[PDB]
Amino acid sequence: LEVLFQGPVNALVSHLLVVEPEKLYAMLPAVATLSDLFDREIVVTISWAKSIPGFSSLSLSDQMSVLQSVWMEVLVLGVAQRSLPLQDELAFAEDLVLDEEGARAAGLGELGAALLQLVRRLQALRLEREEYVLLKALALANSDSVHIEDAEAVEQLREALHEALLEYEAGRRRAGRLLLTLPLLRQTAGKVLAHFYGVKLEGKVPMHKLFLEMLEAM
Amino acid sequence: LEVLFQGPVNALVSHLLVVEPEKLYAMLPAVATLSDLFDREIVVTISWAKSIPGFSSLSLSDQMSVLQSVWMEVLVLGVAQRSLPLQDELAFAEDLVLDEEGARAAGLGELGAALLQLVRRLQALRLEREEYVLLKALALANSDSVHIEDAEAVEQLREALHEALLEYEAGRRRAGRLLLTLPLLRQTAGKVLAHFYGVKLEGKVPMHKLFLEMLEAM
Amino acid sequence: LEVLFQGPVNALVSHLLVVEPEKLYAMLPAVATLSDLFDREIVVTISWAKSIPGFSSLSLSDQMSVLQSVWMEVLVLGVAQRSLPLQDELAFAEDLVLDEEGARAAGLGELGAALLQLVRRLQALRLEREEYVLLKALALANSDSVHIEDAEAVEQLREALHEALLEYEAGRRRAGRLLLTLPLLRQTAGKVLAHFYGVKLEGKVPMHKLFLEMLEAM
Amino acid sequence: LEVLFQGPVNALVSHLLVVEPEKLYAMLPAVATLSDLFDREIVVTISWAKSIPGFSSLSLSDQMSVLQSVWMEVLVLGVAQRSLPLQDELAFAEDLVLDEEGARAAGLGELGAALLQLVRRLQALRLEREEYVLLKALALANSDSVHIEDAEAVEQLREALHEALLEYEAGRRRAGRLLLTLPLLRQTAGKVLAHFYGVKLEGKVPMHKLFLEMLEAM
Amino acid sequence: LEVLFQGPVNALVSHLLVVEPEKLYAMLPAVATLSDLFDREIVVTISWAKSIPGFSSLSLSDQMSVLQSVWMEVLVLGVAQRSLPLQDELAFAEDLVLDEEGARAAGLGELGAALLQLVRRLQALRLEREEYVLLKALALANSDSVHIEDAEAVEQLREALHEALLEYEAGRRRAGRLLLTLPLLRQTAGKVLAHFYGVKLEGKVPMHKLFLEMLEAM
Amino acid sequence: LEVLFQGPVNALVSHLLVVEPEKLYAMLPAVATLSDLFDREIVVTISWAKSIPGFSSLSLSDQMSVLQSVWMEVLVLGVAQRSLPLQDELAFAEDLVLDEEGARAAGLGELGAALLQLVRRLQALRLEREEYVLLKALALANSDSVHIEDAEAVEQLREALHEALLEYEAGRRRAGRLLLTLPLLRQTAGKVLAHFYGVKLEGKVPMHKLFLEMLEAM
Ligand SMILES: Cc1ccc(-n2cc(CNCC3CCCCC3)c3ccccc32)cc1
Ligand SMILES: Cc1ccc(-n2cc(CNCC3CCCCC3)c3ccccc32)cc1
Ligand SMILES: Cc1ccc(-n2cc(CNCC3CCCCC3)c3ccccc32)cc1
Ligand SMILES: Cc1ccc(-n2cc(CNCC3CCCCC3)c3ccccc32)cc1
Ligand SMILES: Cc1ccc(-n2cc(CNCC3CCCCC3)c3ccccc32)cc1
Ligand SMILES: Cc1ccc(-n2cc(CNCC3CCCCC3)c3ccccc32)cc1
Repeated sequence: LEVLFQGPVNALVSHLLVVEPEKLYAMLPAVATLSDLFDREIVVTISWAKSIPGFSSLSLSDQMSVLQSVWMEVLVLGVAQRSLPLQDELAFAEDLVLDEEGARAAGLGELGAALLQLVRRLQALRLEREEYVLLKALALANSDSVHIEDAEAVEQLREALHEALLEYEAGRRRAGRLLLTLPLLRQTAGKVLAHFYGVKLEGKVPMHKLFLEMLEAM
Repeated sequence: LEVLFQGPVNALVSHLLVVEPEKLYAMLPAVATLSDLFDREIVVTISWAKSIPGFSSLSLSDQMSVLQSVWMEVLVLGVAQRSLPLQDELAFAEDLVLDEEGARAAGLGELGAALLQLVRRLQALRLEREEYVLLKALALANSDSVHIEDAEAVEQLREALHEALLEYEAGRRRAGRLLLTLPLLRQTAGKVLAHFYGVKLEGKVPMHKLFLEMLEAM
Repeated sequence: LEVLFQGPVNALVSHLLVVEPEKLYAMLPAVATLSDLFDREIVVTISWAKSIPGFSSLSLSDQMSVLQSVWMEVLVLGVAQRSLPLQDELAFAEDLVLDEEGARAAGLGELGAALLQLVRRLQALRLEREEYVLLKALALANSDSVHIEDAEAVEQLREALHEALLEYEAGRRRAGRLLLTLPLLRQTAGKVLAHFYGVKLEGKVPMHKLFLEMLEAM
Repeated sequence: LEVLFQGPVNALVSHLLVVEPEKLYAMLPAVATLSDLFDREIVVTISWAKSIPGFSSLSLSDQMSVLQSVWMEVLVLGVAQRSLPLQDELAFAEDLVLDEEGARAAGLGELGAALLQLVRRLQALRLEREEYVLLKALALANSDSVHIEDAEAVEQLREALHEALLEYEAGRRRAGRLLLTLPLLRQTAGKVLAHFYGVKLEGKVPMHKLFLEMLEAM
Repeated sequence: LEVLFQGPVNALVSHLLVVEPEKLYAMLPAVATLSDLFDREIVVTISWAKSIPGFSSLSLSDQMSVLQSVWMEVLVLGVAQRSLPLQDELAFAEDLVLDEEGARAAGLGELGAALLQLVRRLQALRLEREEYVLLKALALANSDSVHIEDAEAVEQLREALHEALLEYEAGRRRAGRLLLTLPLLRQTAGKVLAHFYGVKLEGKVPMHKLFLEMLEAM
Repeated sequence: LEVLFQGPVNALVSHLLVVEPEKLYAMLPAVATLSDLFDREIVVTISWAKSIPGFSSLSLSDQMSVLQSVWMEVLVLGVAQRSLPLQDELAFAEDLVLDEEGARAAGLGELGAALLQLVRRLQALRLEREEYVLLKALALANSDSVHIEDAEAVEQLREALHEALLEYEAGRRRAGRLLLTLPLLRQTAGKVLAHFYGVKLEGKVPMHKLFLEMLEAM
């Protein structure tokens, strides 16, 4: 899929819109149902990552290390986009919209406040559907994992996705305004991750679940 | 000092180079003397922020909230800059250069690894002194404190410093490459901050030390 | 208001009864409503402290340090007094009376047990309205903050409030019986504070909220 | 030994001075030898409590509950007393005097600061050996354990020791000034206790060590 | 009761079935009611332990140390047996059967998953009522407490209970298949114990409650 | 290698003795060099497991899940075996023998106590080299990972290794005495594992290191 880096950006952007995960439903929900949602959020994030141009050109160890470090940034950014046309509320699924009271009552502690701060930041910018999928693929390529063996290759992927974002905005402040929301994206994803490490849902460390599903898809 | 935003970028950049904190010595060093260093690092980070064009024109409450959230990012970025012409070592002071073994022996736990990861990232870019002081003022203005009242006024400061960094690079990928290191900068400063919260050196919470010093300078 | 230290104690005691915070209502309550209550508990504790004779004669840094260390002892003691005419229940607001089951179900963990132990201690003494306001002003002046610069001045304030309590009980075991409940008051307030640090309600460290409101009133 | 409560205070005070634990040496010291010291500190605190007039006349369950809650207050107060004629240093043993740098190097974290704050407080009072041993027996009797069955019987012990301290000072502000240092004593002992719980020296919870030794002496 | 070690195993096994704790009811339940259940689970485990042949032949200090280390393994194994004839559910009391959703909603965090893993292990073996009571008495005698003074005596008790289990299965893989579930039993009991340490129900450390009740029965 | 399960136990035992990891040297040692040792311990534990008859015939996901849960049990048991002919000391490497004081100074906290308790337990049995390698392969097969798909296939491996240990002891209490040390082995390895999770050496979670190395060898 690296031919998409060689061609014009429009076909890359459209590929990214087509590889967007299928909208997920939760079916107030019981924890069993939220656990099922989480499980499918993991599978979906992995199959998506495999369809990012360049990602599969990294070795399996670096593909895993990259995903461990940023898989929750991909999810959080998904939740944040779907929540832009909303006010003080978060779209955790197609049939699950929760304010800060419903977030904490659904068992997410104080993550609502952290996620809404990220939403407001993206809302202050009129984040387009096309930018969102360029920003999301770039957040994945911007991994800073200490476990990465081939750094050059990861750097190359990120430069290409950076270029792609510049080539989109071309045909200069706009590109940077989106990148400047990335520090908060990482910080908010670390908070979500730390929450679910603490919960340890059904006896399972999130890291341990991600590795096994990455192993199935790799 | 906002007359520096309406002029040519050269006068702003040299002003930022002029308001850099005075080089700090530690005088292997005893904790007492490292405590003293930390105490002086706090003081100089505050007087420096006071000299950032725009900052002083926020309300005192927003100035404190901004600094609490990013004061350690400003510190960490200082340390990483002075470490660019080094290999696997960190310049914590003019007379304190420690490798990862020395970092952990001096009582910084595993932060050495976290700080080197950030150093490498800045080294893979040939980061220049002028880019550094613009990135540093932009890190301060990119605060995401939940305690911020006037978000429009913070955004405005952030935009002007973003513009100023764009105007520096003008006279397209360069500015964005520097911005893409900001998420790791936030993450690394959060680790450092959490370290010192847990240490609670001399019975004192770093937050409680910062506020009192901010008080005196405001 | 230090003229109240020079005159007879009766006018000091009546001043303390008049500067007592206005009774607060919660309106089983949603967390948003409990968060609102907490926010107003902070504002109210600050304006009260400013009306304690002597407190404003300390420098702003010592006023803040003193309040950080004891603001929750002031609140806890408020809750405890209002709960003396009750049995195994706590008056958290005018319209919020909770037993140990309602305390834990309102999200206070096991703080109910800690607060009821303090209540029983004060109940075993028939704590008068007048003693309560002398004991409360004395708990504030008895701060042991490591951040206090002018210790002598804090010591002076506490000696005066101690005298005032002795001058009240005069016109010797009675005064000490009240002071001997102070260790448990501090311990119970530390527990409450540690709870709310853990909760980190809406992304906010209690310390960080107190400093900003102290900044508004100072 | 309750015949000492019906007589003149002089016979009680000299009895308290006589039942002081024998001065302890540590023999910079290795952890093994500091572990040995701690082990002996526990033993002597128990035999001392056994010799407090009143204590032995509680049920065994209330004696254990009382000691668990305040055994470290008794220890800490010993250390602070022996440190009164010192400056910025603590007498942990007859042959172990450590400043704050030595305290942290010997593995006590930041407790040195907490203990010095308490020392200063006792030093600002010209605390006398006779006042010290009365305050110490009164700290023990001021327990607030949730596990206490006979609260009336604990209260009675506490009242008698309060009275005895009043009768000592008689033959008005002096007794109250000593009582006002008790909240910091509790707070400091809780910090020390939490330190050693987290260390869990040789696999052993301090609570579990105290109970077994209390068992042997009961 | 060591005559039961000298006679034939059938009388030992029948003694163990007769000293089994009386079935407990909870009466979805309020926490007060679950707290009452817990309190009675402690009393019952202690009186049971005193009726294990050999246990009382250990000194009081070793009886306590042994019980502290394994009392929750005894409870957990009780819960697990009663749950063998169930599917994905746990019998916490006679009138309390909860699945993983009801376990977490009753306030047990993720202990349901840990307890069901232990149940499945015991179910894969058709654990008999007679084996269960031999396995339970052997888990108690298999204590690995660092506080045990007379190790030989504890070792002797465990060897006898091991023999007894071999003499039962005689009149070789069967005995070991049961012993191989013991590592998971300890691990699951440590998890339960750590949960209740964190909860600190009504201000009480489980260890501190067990010691006082052991003191009543000893 | 399952042809070793259908033959006489002698060929299996000598195969287990042959696939023992090559003796490891550390070269008081610097953390860097202890980090290097740990890195090599992980590698050899993986290649060893690959050589356990049965293991390689699980799916890759079950192989990883099994190893994650018991890799540290395998390590710990190695260290305890090499420590049998020592007193109050542990052989962490061929050139690293540390007592409890040295263990804590080398940065292992209080794990020395936990490991010696396990050593004593194995020493009270005259544990032989042949029993050790069978117990070690059986510890691996006794995994209780919640992530295990094919529980029947793990059970089968476990049964065969149990049988093999029974067949070794044949050619009745001996096998069971070795199995009764497994609960302490799990508990001790969990403590060690939790230590290194908290240390997070060089920014790396042990789980994340194991998975990547497992990846390479699979
Ligand atoms: C115990 C417990 C189990 C499951 C969940 N839980 C799990 C999910 C799935 N989504 C995980 C993240 C949520 C934050 C944004 C990035 C993805 C969810 C969604 C909504 C409410 C709850 C909830 C929360 C708590
Ligand atoms: C107990 C203790 C006291 C003091 C310190 N300690 C404190 C400092 C001061 N600088 C703080 C940060 C260091 C990381 C990069 C951003 C600034 C320092 C510098 C070098 C070694 C140690 C050390 C560490 C531990
Ligand atoms: C998540 C969460 C949000 C808010 C609260 N919460 C906050 C308050 C306000 N009072 C704070 C302290 C409570 C203990 C006594 C000293 C003052 C309150 C009052 C009653 C119930 C709950 C509750 C608790 C938990
Ligand atoms: C691992 C470790 C083992 C032992 C100790 N350690 C143990 C003691 C014994 N005294 C305990 C308290 C010390 C604080 C005041 C109340 C009594 C001690 C004394 C001096 C230095 C160290 C140290 C600290 C750390
Ligand atoms: C706050 C809180 C109070 C009380 C309880 N709580 C306490 C018990 C009593 N049993 C304790 C263990 C439970 C796990 C298996 C071994 C025994 C119980 C039983 C069922 C649900 C809850 C619950 C849980 C949480
Ligand atoms: C910071 C730090 C780095 C490395 C180590 N550290 C790491 C190792 C390697 N072995 C890990 C376990 C040790 C306990 C028994 C099972 C294997 C080791 C060996 C001896 C001393 C220290 C030490 C400890 C602490």
